[PDB]
Amino acid sequence: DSSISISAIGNVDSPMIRITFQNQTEREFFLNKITDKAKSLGVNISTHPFEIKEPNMVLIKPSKYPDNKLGCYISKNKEIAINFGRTDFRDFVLSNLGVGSHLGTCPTKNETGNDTFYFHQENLSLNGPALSVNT
Repeated sequence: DSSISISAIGNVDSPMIRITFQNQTEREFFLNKITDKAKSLGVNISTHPFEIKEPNMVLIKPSKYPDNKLGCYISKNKEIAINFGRTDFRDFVLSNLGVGSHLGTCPTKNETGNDTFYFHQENLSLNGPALSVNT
């Protein structure tokens, strides 16, 4: 069992993604991948938006202009959105979480929102039930 749980949590102003792994080693495996990828793309994730929490969790913290462009926010049509800075970084993170593009909207490379994933409302809502991926 290497399943991952994904929830949207918090409040409208400060929404976050909670990613829960089966154990700390699986969490570390994921983190190593994304930190390695971000550095190559020049996306600065040194302290934002990912943050570990005990046990077994990685949070994606809120975006907040001007402090931080990356992170979670509620879109204008009430979808849970995540800004990843660069389209290749978005695609990499989603793939390595087992979040298929069919679960939301993933604007392509040269489109507005190319850096962002939006979950369909029916798939994920704020303080709603979790999704199980990589099952």
